Amino acid sequence: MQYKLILNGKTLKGETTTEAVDAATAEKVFKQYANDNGVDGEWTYDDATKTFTVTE
Repeated sequence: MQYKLILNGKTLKGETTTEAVDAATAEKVFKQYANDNGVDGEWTYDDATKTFTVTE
């Protein structure tokens, strides 16, 4: 139920950790992380790893 947020890019790197009931809940807030951190990259979603990460 725990998901991790990783931020990469050229000069933009960051790591995050959050806990929720499900990814559906984390997904909405997670997207805010990128938006909150004007991050523009590629997003991936794994059901087995229920983890969200953004790579530019």
